[PDB]
Amino acid sequence: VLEGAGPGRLHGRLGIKPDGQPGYTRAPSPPTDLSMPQALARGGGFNLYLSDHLELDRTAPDARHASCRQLHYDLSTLPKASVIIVFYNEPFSTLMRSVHSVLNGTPPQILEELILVDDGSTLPYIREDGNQQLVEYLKLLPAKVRLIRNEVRKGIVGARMKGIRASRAPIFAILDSHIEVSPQWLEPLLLRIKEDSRRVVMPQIDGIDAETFKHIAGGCKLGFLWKLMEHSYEGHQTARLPPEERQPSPTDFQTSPAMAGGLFAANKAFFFDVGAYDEDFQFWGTENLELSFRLWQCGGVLECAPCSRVYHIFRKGDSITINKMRTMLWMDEYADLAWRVIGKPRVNYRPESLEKRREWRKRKGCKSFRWFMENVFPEGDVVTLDDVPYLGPLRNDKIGMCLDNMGWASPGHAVGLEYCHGGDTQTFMFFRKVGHVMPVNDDEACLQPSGRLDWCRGTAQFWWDFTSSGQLMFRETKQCLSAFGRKLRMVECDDTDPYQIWSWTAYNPPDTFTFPSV
Ligand SMILES: [Mn+2]
Ligand SMILES: [Mn+2]
Ligand SMILES: [Mn+2]
Repeated sequence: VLEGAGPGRLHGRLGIKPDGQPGYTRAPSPPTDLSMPQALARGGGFNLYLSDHLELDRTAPDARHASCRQLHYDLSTLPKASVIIVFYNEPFSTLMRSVHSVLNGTPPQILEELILVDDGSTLPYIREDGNQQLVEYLKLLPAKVRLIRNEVRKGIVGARMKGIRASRAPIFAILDSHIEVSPQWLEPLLLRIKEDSRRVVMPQIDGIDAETFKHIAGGCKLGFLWKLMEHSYEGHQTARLPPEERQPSPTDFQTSPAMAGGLFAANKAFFFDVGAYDEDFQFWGTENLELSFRLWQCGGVLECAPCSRVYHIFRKGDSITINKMRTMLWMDEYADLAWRVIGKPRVNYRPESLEKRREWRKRKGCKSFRWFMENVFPEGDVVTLDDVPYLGPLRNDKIGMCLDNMGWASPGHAVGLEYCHGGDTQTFMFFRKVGHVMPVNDDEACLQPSGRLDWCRGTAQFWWDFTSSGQLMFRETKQCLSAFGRKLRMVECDDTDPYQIWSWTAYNPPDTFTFPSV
């Protein structure tokens, strides 16, 4: 703690020079004649004119529910933590305001260090061979602020791993490079991990508008879509939770099948013991789901802490497919579904190093993905593959044509009727738990009686029954879909009408999933 430590400046007055002036020249108010789209382009998604005009010691509103402030933490018994902030070409104002925010709002007793990881930035203000603005300014901050560099941009996993391997505290908390904290953001995480070292605890994320920089209030539980990305519990999925967990208290810690932002705190030893990150994940993407799956299956738990809140400025290669293939290692027989949803790709997912993580999985004794679905994410639409009874073409023999979803990538999300070619654009799947008829390449798109695709919702407005006669019956209206006239229209159900009889391939996937060759 430097000179001037008090409430709102727990590490002292930051960024002040020997003569007493701040070490950072704040910009004047943004021009009155400033076009936002250009300003956002110049700022890489941020309003830099405004950010550069705001103070690094910026007050933020307490986003915590009032009840969170009725809690006490004994800082002498909590374990120290190491805050890690990775950044690639983060502008000075947002990076240092993130640092100031943490230092000002984190007691020195529980903050071992603050590690800034430069993941190969190229801006002149950061470079080793640049103008030295950043390094010079760090000299005006507590010595517990460190800077470490990657000479080449590694990506999410590589840069975080370097920061984690460099942290000395028993707990590390990973943040973003464009954040502001609510008060007492860290104390909840430390207390929860001290009581059980196997818990990875995520703060809840509020928002900072990228144009106005207004502070905005942010759920908790996250599922995943078969496109292999996290997705919040929809209304119909929280309705499947036990009644005690549907509407949880704001102070309650709540479990989550999946992580999103990448902001979390963990016991360093347990993190490495449970696999850390798969350091073959390239650039960015999906490392949060592989972590979430592996964590739960190998003895960990993932929790969200609503009394721990961080503001996040939301913005306005061939590695992405690889990252998904490697994540499918942890999905056992369900990878067949995931693999078909992302287009049956055949990439070089680096099989040699993935065998090693498979051998690691057994040696550790991790549980199965079926166990994960039945015990961690039983509210999902697909808990067993038996929940997807049809996958293939929806074909009307009478006219000799198939349902064509190629238009889901067109403004008019109209489903069509075309000669069958067997490609993915003519392949549909059925989720029986919700009656959804979707194309295999998007489980967020659902067939409507309008003959159009729209965003799936777990309601009666998307429920279809596939009858034993072959009819697609919209349950709400009890009408059936007909291909009469090469047009999609709803009609009275009548199993003698061949224009409303469809064939749909049953989905009987193998007991285990074999990876495609390279
Ligand atoms: Mn971010
Ligand atoms: Mn949704
Ligand atoms: Mn549409």
